[PDB]
Amino acid sequence: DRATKLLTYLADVTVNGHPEAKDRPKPLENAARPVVPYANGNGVKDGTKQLLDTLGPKKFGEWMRNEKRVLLTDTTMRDGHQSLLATRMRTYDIARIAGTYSHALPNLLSLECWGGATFDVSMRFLTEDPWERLALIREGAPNLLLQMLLRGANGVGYTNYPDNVVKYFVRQAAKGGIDLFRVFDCLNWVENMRVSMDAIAEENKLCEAAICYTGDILNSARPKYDLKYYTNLAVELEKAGAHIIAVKDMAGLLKPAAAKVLFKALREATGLPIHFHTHDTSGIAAATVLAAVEAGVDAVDAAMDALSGNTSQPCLGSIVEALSGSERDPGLDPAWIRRISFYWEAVRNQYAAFESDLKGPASEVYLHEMPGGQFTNLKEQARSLGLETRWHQVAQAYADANQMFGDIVKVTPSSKVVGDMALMMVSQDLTVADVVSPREVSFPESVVSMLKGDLGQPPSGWPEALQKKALKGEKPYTVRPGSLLKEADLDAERKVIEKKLEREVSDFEFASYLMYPKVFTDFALASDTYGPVSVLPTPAYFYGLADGEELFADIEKGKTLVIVNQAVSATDSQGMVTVFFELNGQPRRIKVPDRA
Amino acid sequence: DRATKLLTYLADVTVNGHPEAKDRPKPLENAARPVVPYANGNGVKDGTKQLLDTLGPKKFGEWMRNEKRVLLTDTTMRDGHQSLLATRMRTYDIARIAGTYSHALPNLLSLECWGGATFDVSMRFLTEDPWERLALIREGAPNLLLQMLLRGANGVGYTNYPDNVVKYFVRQAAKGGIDLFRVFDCLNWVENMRVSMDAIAEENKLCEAAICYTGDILNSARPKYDLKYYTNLAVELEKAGAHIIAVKDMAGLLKPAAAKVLFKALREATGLPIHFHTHDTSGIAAATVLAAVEAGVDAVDAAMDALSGNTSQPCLGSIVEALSGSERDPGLDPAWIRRISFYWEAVRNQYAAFESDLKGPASEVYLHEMPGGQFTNLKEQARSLGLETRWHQVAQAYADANQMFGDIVKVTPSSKVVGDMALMMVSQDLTVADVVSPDREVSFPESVVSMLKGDLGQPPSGWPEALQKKALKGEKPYTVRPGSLLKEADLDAERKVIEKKLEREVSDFEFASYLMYPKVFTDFALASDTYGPVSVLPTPAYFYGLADGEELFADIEKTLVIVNQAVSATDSQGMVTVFFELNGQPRRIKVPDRA
Amino acid sequence: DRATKLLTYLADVTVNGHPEAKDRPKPLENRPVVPYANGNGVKDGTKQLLDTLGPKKFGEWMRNEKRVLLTDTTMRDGHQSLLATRMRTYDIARIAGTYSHALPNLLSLECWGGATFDVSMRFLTEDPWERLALIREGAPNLLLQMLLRGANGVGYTNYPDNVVKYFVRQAAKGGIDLFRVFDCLNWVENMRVSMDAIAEENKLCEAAICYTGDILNSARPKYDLKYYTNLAVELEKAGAHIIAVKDMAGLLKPAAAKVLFKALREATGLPIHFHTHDTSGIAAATVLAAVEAGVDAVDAAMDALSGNTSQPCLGSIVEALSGSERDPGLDPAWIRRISFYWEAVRNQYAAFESDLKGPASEVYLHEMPGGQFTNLKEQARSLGLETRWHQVAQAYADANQMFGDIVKVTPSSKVVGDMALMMVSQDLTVADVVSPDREVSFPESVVSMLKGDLGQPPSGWPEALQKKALKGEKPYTVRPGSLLKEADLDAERKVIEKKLEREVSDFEFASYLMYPKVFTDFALASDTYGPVSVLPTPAYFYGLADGEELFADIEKTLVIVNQAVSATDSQGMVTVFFELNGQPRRIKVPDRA
Ligand SMILES: O=C(O)CCCC[C@@H]1SC[C@@H]2NC(=O)N[C@@H]21
Ligand SMILES: O=C(O)CCCC[C@@H]1SC[C@@H]2NC(=O)N[C@@H]21
Ligand SMILES: O=C(O)CCCC[C@@H]1SC[C@@H]2NC(=O)N[C@@H]21
Ligand SMILES: [Cl-]
Ligand SMILES: [Cl-]
Ligand SMILES: [Mg+2]
Ligand SMILES: [Mg+2]
Ligand SMILES: [Mg+2]
Ligand SMILES: [Zn+2]
Ligand SMILES: [Zn+2]
Ligand SMILES: [Zn+2]
Repeated sequence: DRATKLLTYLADVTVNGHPEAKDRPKPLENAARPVVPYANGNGVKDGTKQLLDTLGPKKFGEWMRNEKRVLLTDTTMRDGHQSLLATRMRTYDIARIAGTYSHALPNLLSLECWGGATFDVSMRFLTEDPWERLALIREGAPNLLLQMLLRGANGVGYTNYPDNVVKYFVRQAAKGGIDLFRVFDCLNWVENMRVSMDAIAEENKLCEAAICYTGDILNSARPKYDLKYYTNLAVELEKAGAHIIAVKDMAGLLKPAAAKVLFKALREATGLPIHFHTHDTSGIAAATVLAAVEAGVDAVDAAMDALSGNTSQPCLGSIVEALSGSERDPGLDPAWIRRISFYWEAVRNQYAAFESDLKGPASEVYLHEMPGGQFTNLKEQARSLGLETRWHQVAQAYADANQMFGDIVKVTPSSKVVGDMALMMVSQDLTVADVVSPREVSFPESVVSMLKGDLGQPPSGWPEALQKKALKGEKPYTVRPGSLLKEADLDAERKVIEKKLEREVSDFEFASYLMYPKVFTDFALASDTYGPVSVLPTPAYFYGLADGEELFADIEKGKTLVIVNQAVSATDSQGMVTVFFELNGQPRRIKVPDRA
Repeated sequence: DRATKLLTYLADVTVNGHPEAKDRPKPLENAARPVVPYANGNGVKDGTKQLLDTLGPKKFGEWMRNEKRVLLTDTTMRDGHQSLLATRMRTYDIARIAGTYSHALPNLLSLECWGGATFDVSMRFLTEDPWERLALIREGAPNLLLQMLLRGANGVGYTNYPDNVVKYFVRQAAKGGIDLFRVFDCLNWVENMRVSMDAIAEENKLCEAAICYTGDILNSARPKYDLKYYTNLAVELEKAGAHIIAVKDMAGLLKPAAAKVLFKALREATGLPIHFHTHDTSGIAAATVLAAVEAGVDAVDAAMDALSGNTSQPCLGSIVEALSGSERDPGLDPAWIRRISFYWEAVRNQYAAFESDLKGPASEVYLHEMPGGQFTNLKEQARSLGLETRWHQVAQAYADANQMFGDIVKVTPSSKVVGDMALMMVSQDLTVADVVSPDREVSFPESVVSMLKGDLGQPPSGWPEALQKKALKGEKPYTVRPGSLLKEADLDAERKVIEKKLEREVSDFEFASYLMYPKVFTDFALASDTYGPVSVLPTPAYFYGLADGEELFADIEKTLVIVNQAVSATDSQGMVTVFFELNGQPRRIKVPDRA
Repeated sequence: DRATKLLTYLADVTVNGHPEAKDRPKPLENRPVVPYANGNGVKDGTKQLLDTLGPKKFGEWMRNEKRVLLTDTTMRDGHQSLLATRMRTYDIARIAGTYSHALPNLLSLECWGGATFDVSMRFLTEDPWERLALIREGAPNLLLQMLLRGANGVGYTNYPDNVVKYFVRQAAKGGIDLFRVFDCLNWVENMRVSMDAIAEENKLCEAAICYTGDILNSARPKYDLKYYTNLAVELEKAGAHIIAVKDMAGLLKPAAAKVLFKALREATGLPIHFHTHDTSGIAAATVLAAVEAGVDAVDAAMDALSGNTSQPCLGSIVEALSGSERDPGLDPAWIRRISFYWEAVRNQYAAFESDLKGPASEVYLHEMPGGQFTNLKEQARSLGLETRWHQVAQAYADANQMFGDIVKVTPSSKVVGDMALMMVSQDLTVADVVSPDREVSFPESVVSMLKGDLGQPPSGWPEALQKKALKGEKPYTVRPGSLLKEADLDAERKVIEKKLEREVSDFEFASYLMYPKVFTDFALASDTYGPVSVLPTPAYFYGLADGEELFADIEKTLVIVNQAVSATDSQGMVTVFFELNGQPRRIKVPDRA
């Protein structure tokens, strides 16, 4: 029956294709499968996981602060593929390499491997459970901190949730294996971060409170986001209970000379350790990261070579190589960094369907300030709307919409709002002047909503005139969104999803439902038809089995299925197709609909 | 295991197609299957079969003579598809209709249903046993005579065989269920017909000795085939022991005025009954048949409407309709004729692959004199050699070669010789003068060298010497009967050869097949072995296999229900697997991908 | 410009195909050649003899003639029967000279009338009067024969007396010498207008009696020997010069022919001309018996267009009579050479072949005329009855009994057709059709015939069926043209001349009077596309393949090469690059796909 269910999936995708893959480019037909590097069998060294369990988060941050070497966070398992492959990387590929990281790079601070768009995308587009993914990683790397990206009042969603839901989720993330929570608000509104921060502290995990970088601190013609804006935020986040301060440079806008000034200042204004996250859209983010190490930053993020560059993080292997032998040498073995990068390279070839056409660095990033994780998304969206050839006008409109909104921090969810506004302005051919003019504009939902106050408040408030015109008579609020949401009745809502599914659910599954009621529901129902598809290797997940193909699938840690596609019938008079399989040497037939 | 093998055949044809059909036109998709007409429930009336068993052949011939009504032979089961569908018609379709003939047309003289090209073609191209065919027809029609065409000293083959082989084969044919042997020699040489004639009489069957018609008795500028030529032959064939005399007009050349003269004179030269066979290539053979009837002929041949016309026999239904109510009305129910024709029409639709492009009558026949059963085949051969656009020149060369040979009777196997010469004349551009020229090297076809040597026998005036001398290249020709020169077959040694090759005993029928066609019978026995009793399959399944998801009913003994459920891709061993359900049970059959 | 028109046609069909040919079988991807004739001037024949004798003495000559006289029907019934009448003027004209030179003893070429008039214009875009003129020019020594449907002209309804008159007059002027005129119910009163108009032009009037049933079957007494003999006396009294037996369905059997033709030649002094079809596969038997019985003239088709629903084989009929007292005196070698031509021509019309495979004694049951049997099976396939075809044949026989047992030839055959189709289609039996309670909606063909628009059969129409078909309306048993008002030639002519903004010819006006809509459509098309009739048949039906070269004669020669063809452009127009006599031409046409 689980076997039967998987055969059903395999038949369905063999006959009909995967909706995400069928119409897109395909991997090279030769294609060597990824090979997990050889393990010497020696046990694993204690790392930052044991230190945090031993010290607790406050003393661990002081240990971080005092540490001479720069500490590294690998983002390959989350931001890397979120930025380069629409977050489509599968558990199967991610979990198989965690043991290798654990034996070979036991000095890493953390693996960023959870949250951001992975929570949603795993279920919606890959029919897999992000909790299982984390558990598998936890088991393979017991010595390293597992790090998530948590969106403050949005959790791992897009809307603000009620406080008790946010707390309920943090608590389950901590139980499920997350050690280090990097938490951010899309407007750097400290007030809107406290519920998250307190929940993290209550779980006794590391609360790395982020400040999003935007603008340019060394440009005096844009004083809004000057040095003291950042240093004051760091002082506030310390007062509000952070263990670590992050600079989250989501669009890769921080320049090297600015990093040098910024990280010296941050280290003097707060006693907390500092952690630097950037994107390489400009082609020079490695310079910014190295300037930051030289200026004393305690940790920095990077991605494995094979998933670095452009809108991802800059190259881990090369950054390490640049530091090798220096005072802040991170003590990471380049040869293992390369072997793991080769694994990721072969992994990534399986995901050709989701590659963008981005060719290289673009200084244009300094104009538009689109975050690395949005840039490609928004370009596809523009192609959807018939705007491929105006893409540069859309980028200009994004920059113009930014100023029109007051000049804001742009990062999920607020980036999305600036994107929609920009696309509107190009389609309907509007200047800033028209959008504000006393000229009807049917503003997008996302924009009305922000101006009402659903994403929070920026420093100097939303612009009066534009807010007036978009809201159309409706009154805005300036209080914290979550302060107005009804407390959910958890007992009750648990009973709802459990009635829907005709079965009890786990606390994790309930946390999923709370974050994504419909998506979790659809995923639960798909899991029920198709069984544990996460266990299939990637080619088979996306493309089924070629004629006569033999596949080995590990359905439980113990049990291997040997599955052969022996034949496929024509479509019968009822629109069904029968796939003839051999399953462990036994004949099986599965009918699936002809979805053509 | 018979079942396994039939599945194997079904798989092989489904995956690879049938050689004879895969690249030829196909039946229309809708295709009503042929339906055996509903039987009213009246018994089978005693007919000519019981009369023959009672009277013996000599007295049965006298009964034929004395009968007022013209007697009819239906040729649909042999000459009709031989002439129109390259003799590709299958036992499955032939045998299913015999019980109806038996119930509905009890007054028929005979069913022509065996011999000619059917013996070879059934094994070679249809994978089926001509003996089994004959047995199934015998069983379904116990009241009618079963008639074969036998080639004199050429048997059911194309070369004159040893005497003892001809005798053995005639013995097996009688025992297999043949009652009425139409026997002919391709040169009308009565001396080369004796052996066969004697062997038929010895089996106590009907010897219908034929005289092939050629030329024109009423054209005094072609006196060699004049009226006394035929009447003298009839007298000789009667003295040689015929029970019935046939006029075998293989190319449909006899014209109506001539029929009126010929049959009257025949019935005056001999007391034996006379049986007239012709072809409709001219578009007027029905006039000739009717003139023959009015002149007193005792029996005539025709074909069911749906397989009549052009190179076949003229239309049985319309001939009966014309005689209806006349003094010699044959007493055949035209409504039943039409019902049986409607069955043959649906049967014929399944053989769309073997239809020719011939559109209708041709007076050209009087020029070339190609036997009806050769025409389409020679034209396909011309096309093969690139001569399609020069077909009319091949026809003219065929007439020219005939005269060059001294003007001869042209029917298997002499017609083939003349065909070979004609094709060579057109390909190499040779007139008759070039062919016999002393300065022009000609490499005569083997069939021509052989006929001039004496292997097919002697025409009345011998062979033209200059032509003969040039073609033989110093080899000496002979004028004795060819059989007189052949080694008697050592039958016991030869039985052992075939039984050792097949690792088993063969029946006497089988051995007769072997004697006539050693390689073809051997290949057939080996195909039977791999594929089982494929003759039990309906014709569409036999030629095209089963379509995807198709359900088929097949009667081996027990009725198999076969469903093509799926066909694998070709594997690394070059094999394809067909997934059948056989009576609700899974069967997977591997056959090679022969592309 | 006349050429420019031609090029646009060629381009159009090259790009788009022909509506009549696009989804039908195609010819072997693999040339009709006109035979080299000796070079002789033509020998005088029947045309010169008619001019010398006039029609009455000409008929006497035929009677007295010992040799059987032969009419070749290849140019009309032959393709009408086997190829939906689709044969083109290019192929018909090109061989006229060869007949003239090689078979100068023939009585006539049946080459006009029947369905050719309608079909030439409606489906082939060519003028039947041009076709006639070209045949007349090519064969000035032979009689040209048309089939005329009496009060139906070349149409489907009885016309006004004066239309008929005008038409006969134009046919005579256009070059017809011999009018075979028939009435579809053998009603002599209805043939008078026709026959008198034929005599007034001083041409040959061969009044046909259509044959049906069976004279030697006494359980079918309605159509006995006396019926035929009496009708022959009546048609002589009416002024016929020749009497024809038109056996349109091929029903006459040889024993019948022996009795019939002896009796006919005793009943009348007039010569007798026998026309039959070969659907049975024995018609040549009947023809040959007609000849032994003294018949004066017989029709046959060239071999390659003979047999089945066409006429019986000419070559073989001739060959059968060769050396006899009545030997027709025709050279078998030239008969074959001409047949080889028609065979190479015929292959060009593969699109229009039926799937009829040979003889059918079923014809004795249903009596569908040859020229119908194909079309009606097509019409029945059309109505999802492919597999009830044998049921349709019973309905036709049943319906004909229901109609009183009548003569079925155009347009009554077409009537019986529609009734048969409805009966199988609406699953109805003769008992149902004419029942009191059961509601039927009879075809407009049937309603009209029971009204009397096609004339009156012997005993008249069965009272019961007529009254229910009628639905209240009253029948008339008066001859239809004694009701139709005379047409205003002067005024009806202004209508076509002002619809066309041209003067038209008397020939055109005649076409218009016979087929108003069909003539007008043809005029437009002619204007659009030019003299398409001068195109060889493969180019007419399929256009020109890439790189192909083509010769055609606009006045009494163009070299046209298809150089290239562009894709379809923004306006849906395609461009075909041509070389006309060495010079470049681009011709645009719409992509109608
Ligand atoms: O990919 C998803 O959204 C979850 C699974 C739902 C659709 C499956 S994927 C294989 C098969 N092919 C289709 O097009 N639909 C089903
Ligand atoms: O061709 C024959 O009639 C008899 C010999 C057997 C050959 C068989 S027919 C089906 C299958 N397809 C092939 O081409 N070969 C085999
Ligand atoms: O008008 C005619 O000649 C009779 C048939 C109509 C077809 C012509 S052929 C060129 C063009 N292609 C079409 O489909 N319509 C016209
Ligand atoms: Cl959701
Ligand atoms: Cl052999
Ligand atoms: Mg430090
Ligand atoms: Mg007798
Ligand atoms: Mg005469
Ligand atoms: Zn990021
Ligand atoms: Zn024969
Ligand atoms: Zn006719």
